[PDB]
Amino acid sequence: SNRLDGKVAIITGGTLGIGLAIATKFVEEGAKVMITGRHSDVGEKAAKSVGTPDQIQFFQHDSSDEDGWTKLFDATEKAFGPVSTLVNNAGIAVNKSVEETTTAEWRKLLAVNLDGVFFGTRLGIQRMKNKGLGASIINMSSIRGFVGDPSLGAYNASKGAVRIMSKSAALDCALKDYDVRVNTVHPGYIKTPLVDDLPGAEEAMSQRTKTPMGHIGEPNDIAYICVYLASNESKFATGSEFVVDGGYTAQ
Amino acid sequence: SNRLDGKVAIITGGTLGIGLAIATKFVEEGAKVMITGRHSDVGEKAAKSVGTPDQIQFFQHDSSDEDGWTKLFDATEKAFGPVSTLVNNAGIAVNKSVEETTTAEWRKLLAVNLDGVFFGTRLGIQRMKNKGLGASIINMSSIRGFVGDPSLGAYNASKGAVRIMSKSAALDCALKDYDVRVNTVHPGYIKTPLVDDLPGAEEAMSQRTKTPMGHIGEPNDIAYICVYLASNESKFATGSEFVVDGGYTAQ
Amino acid sequence: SNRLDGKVAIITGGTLGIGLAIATKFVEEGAKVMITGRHSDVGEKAAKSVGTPDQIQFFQHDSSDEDGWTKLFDATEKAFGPVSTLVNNAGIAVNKSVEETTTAEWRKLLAVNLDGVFFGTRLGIQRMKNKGLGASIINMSSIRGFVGDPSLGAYNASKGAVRIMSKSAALDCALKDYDVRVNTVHPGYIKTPLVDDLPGAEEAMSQRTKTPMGHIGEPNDIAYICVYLASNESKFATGSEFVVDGGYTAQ
Amino acid sequence: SNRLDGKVAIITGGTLGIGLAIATKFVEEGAKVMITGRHSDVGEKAAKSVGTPDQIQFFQHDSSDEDGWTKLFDATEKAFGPVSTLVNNAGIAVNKSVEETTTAEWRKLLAVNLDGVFFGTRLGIQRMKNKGLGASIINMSSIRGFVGDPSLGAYNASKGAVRIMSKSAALDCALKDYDVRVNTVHPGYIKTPLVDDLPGAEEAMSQRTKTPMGHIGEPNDIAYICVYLASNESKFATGSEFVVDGGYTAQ
Ligand SMILES: NC(=O)c1ccc[n+]([C@@H]2O[C@H](COP(=O)([O-])OP(=O)(O)OC[C@H]3O[C@@H](n4cnc5c(N)ncnc54)[C@H](OP(=O)(O)O)[C@@H]3O)[C@@H](O)[C@H]2O)c1
Ligand SMILES: NC(=O)c1ccc[n+]([C@@H]2O[C@H](COP(=O)([O-])OP(=O)(O)OC[C@H]3O[C@@H](n4cnc5c(N)ncnc54)[C@H](OP(=O)(O)O)[C@@H]3O)[C@@H](O)[C@H]2O)c1
Ligand SMILES: NC(=O)c1ccc[n+]([C@@H]2O[C@H](COP(=O)([O-])OP(=O)(O)OC[C@H]3O[C@@H](n4cnc5c(N)ncnc54)[C@H](OP(=O)(O)O)[C@@H]3O)[C@@H](O)[C@H]2O)c1
Ligand SMILES: NC(=O)c1ccc[n+]([C@@H]2O[C@H](COP(=O)([O-])OP(=O)(O)OC[C@H]3O[C@@H](n4cnc5c(N)ncnc54)[C@H](OP(=O)(O)O)[C@@H]3O)[C@@H](O)[C@H]2O)c1
Ligand SMILES: [Mg+2]
Ligand SMILES: [Mg+2]
Ligand SMILES: [Mg+2]
Ligand SMILES: [Mg+2]
Ligand SMILES: [Mg+2]
Ligand SMILES: [Mg+2]
Repeated sequence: SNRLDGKVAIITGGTLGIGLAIATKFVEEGAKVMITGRHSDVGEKAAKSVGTPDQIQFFQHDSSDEDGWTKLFDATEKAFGPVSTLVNNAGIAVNKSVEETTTAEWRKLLAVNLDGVFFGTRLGIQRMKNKGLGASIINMSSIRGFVGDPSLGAYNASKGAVRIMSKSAALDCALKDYDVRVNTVHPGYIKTPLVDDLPGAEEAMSQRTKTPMGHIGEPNDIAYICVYLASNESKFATGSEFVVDGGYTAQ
Repeated sequence: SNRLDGKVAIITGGTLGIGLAIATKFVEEGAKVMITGRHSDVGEKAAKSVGTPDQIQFFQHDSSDEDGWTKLFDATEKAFGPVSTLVNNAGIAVNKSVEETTTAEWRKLLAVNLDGVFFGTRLGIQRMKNKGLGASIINMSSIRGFVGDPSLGAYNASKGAVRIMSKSAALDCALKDYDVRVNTVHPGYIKTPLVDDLPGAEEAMSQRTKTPMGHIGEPNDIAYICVYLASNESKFATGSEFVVDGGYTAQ
Repeated sequence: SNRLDGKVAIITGGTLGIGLAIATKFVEEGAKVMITGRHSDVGEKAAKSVGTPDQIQFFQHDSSDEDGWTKLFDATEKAFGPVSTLVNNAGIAVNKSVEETTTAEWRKLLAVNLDGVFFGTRLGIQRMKNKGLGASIINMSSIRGFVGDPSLGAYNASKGAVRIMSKSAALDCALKDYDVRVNTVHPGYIKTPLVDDLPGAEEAMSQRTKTPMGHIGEPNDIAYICVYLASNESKFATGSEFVVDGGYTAQ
Repeated sequence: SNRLDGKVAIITGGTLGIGLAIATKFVEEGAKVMITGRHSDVGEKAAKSVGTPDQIQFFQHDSSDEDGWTKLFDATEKAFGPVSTLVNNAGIAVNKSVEETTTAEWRKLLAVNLDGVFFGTRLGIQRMKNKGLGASIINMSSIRGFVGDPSLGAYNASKGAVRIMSKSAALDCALKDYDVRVNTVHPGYIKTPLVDDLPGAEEAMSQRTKTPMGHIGEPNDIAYICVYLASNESKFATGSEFVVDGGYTAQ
């Protein structure tokens, strides 16, 4: 009930769905949280639904916006003190095969899913290192960082990139004794607001040829592995992939 | 502080080192625990050091002993009620290359590390399935289930076997709606009693070409990932590998 | 057309199906070959169908028979000179889940698929090392060395074991400059005699949720990757997995 | 000696080192080849060193140049007929950690290593599909598509991206019966011109803690696996990773 005592976390894309569940459990475990999203209506409502401004605040930011990343860390420091924990969770999908992906679609997806995670990881190392915070960078990296989907070409590229870039950062932080860990989390199919707006999506995802458990997960499934990775319980885990997917990748 | 409320766990090789830390944290999170080991002096002392017989007991058992597995589950049921959780942690190593492994060494190691995990996993599914327990089988499966060591030939064989056999069991339990999950845990180098009896072992393991963090882990590092996997927090995780290795396999 | 010039190969389970195709292409690329199998009627016919006794011979041997392995290498040396190449291809399956596998089934499958590959790999290193042969041990290791099948529990165990044991042997041979490489080959579904005797098997295997190419492979698909790995073309490849599966593991 | 009979191949970065060896072996196996590079002095010399214009030509092209990709395929078609084979081999490295990578460095590396491979793969599918060519796209994807290097942050990102994007493309081509395969090749350390210009690089790469064989590979090591993947010998291989690394990733 205080597994994140003293932690100060930034969670990108934290105003709905998976990111909001992470933020909710982080606050319940004692962390101070800054959540981001592009829309202030959603974000301010989300923060107030979780706790007081002494526990959680919202910062408007598109994770592809490099300059905004500096302002986000500045604001979080001023509200809560030194940032210890970063969850790079914001991401988008293009439902196109590699063959049918336009270059504009390619660049837009990579700006959020890859450039954004790079900007956050790079800045996080610079701001977290050598502060004795037990710092942890958690990069959201999908079953699509492991297995292809014929209709998710650019998404697959971005998730494979985050999977292995995170190992580079993990190693550099470990070898330099920075007291920063970097790991990736790989959700299978999760019942999100988006999933609920796509007719038939959940049923298709629950077929046993896709998810062997025969149903999809919920946002708290991803929140709990993120609590583990943000806490000092996982102080020896770095450079590794944590898969929570109902068996999807085991077959 | 009650993340394992109501759980009933068997932990093989639970009387020292990693297994004892798992048992200790399991009891602290509300589980009832039966620990095993071959030696009753060690085992009875270990159980009493953790809690009362209402919380934790010892059962003398070599995990290669197929008939003893039945007696172990029987005893645990009689002490604590239906078993929900099994940690197959007992294991041995032969420090021989494949080239230099005698067949007697091969069969002895496989009897503990592979037959034993098979016996426990098979029996666990039979006894746990369809009871609404949120059941979880946690198979200890090493960095040596991922990367070879020239001087651990039979050990590598056994850990690779446990890694993939566990996925078969995970899938069968998921597809049949048994309410049993099966996952593997892959420690890097951990400061155990054995490590402390080998002069120079810890220093060699801490070299950056081996463990990038520059130091080895502690038994509680493995206990905490086991708490996560035994708890209902991980109810969507099955068929997956959880690596806690200080960066060993990331490079 | 002489990619295996001067090589001397043992291929276990070489009298039908995949093993026979490997032997056929090996002979066509200039290797001398000893094929094994349990039945002399099949084996003598198979050898004569491929070439003369100066090119290929049959040796009756169950790969679980440890003492027979010595006799097999002796016979191959006497026929053809020093063995350079070993393909551990003999294997069996039990169509049982982990839950439903009897211990007799478990031990029988491991005797062929795991003990047998260990016996051949161990002996191969001892006999091949330090002879300047460009020696290569090719261990047949399945898509089931990567992904679980709920009805192939013991098979999954054996293939995971061969996958990682082979890396141990690869590393030891490389670090000791033995001039022996060890790699694994991982077929997807292949149209074998066995497949043709199971009604409906090929159609089930060709479903896109199983093999994305929509059809299964043929024995020559596995023969060609084995030629590459046995030849000096692959002199820098060791400790690695070579997957030929129509896309099975990519999704 | 005619394993690529009738094939028409584009090899990016084909004027030196690994790419030139691929082109050389491709021509020796009967393929017609268009090699690319940025510098015409190098490229025209390279082509003429391998064969006549009826066998091999050079096309000046930076693989980050999207519009040039169309012109490259057009020119290759006019010289040799329909393209069957694409090797995306051009790539660059920044020797910076994630922490120390400037955004300009990030974008420059991704433009070549990731955008370029995407442009070539996308165009290759569009131009190769449904032509009965036995088409094959071979994406060069490094040991750094598997394991991190603390000083290769952007490179790791790009190689992880190519690793998994290639599986998406493989699956789409297989499920749509396009007669196009897509696979990745993962060299370890190879003695290239670049390696020879870095004092001490080869010795560092040959340390057993890096390459267990105790020496690095040569360009023909990568050419031979590319011949296999471009030939119809590998007609059942798609969506998979082919590692040729002297044991680097096995430990
Ligand atoms: N027509 C179709 O076929 C189709 C298919 C799929 C989806 N959709 C549309 O997609 C909508 C949802 O898309 P969404 O991306 O907004 O999903 P979302 O579920 O809102 O995204 C999850 C979280 O990430 C945040 N986020 C998204 N992009 C971000 C960025 N660049 N930087 C930082 N945080 C970011 C979101 O807040 P913010 O959104 O406030 O930034 C939210 O907090 C649906 O409501 C629907 O209209 C349409
Ligand atoms: N001379 C050398 O070079 C060398 C090198 C390494 C180790 N050693 C010896 O190895 C000893 C430790 O070996 P160990 O295997 O007993 O280690 P351990 O550290 O005692 O094993 C960890 C846990 O597993 C249990 N366990 C071990 N084998 C088991 C089995 N078959 N079934 C169930 N539980 C099992 C152990 O209890 P139980 O042990 O009570 O069963 C303990 O609870 C050292 O004290 C030392 O004497 C010698
Ligand atoms: N009733 C059913 O539901 C069912 C289902 C599946 C299969 N089956 C039966 O299985 C038969 C085929 O089984 P099989 O294992 O003989 O397949 P196989 O296709 O003959 O095996 C492939 C190759 O491996 C060899 N081999 C097999 N076991 C070996 C061992 N222990 N050591 C060395 N080489 C070995 C085989 O020769 P040798 O066989 O001569 O040793 C052959 O050269 C079918 O003909 C059918 O009767 C029945
Ligand atoms: N000072 C230092 O510390 C340091 C360190 C490392 C390297 N270097 C410099 O790096 C030079 C080599 O770099 P390099 O990238 O030219 O290596 P390279 O060895 O020439 O590259 C391999 C192949 O890829 C081609 N290629 C490179 N970039 C390409 C692109 N964007 N599109 C298509 N093909 C491409 C190359 O031809 P083209 O090059 O003709 O395009 C060649 O065919 C050295 O000669 C040295 O001057 C300096
Ligand atoms: Mg939104
Ligand atoms: Mg799969
Ligand atoms: Mg002991
Ligand atoms: Mg037979
Ligand atoms: Mg150059
Ligand atoms: Mg490694």
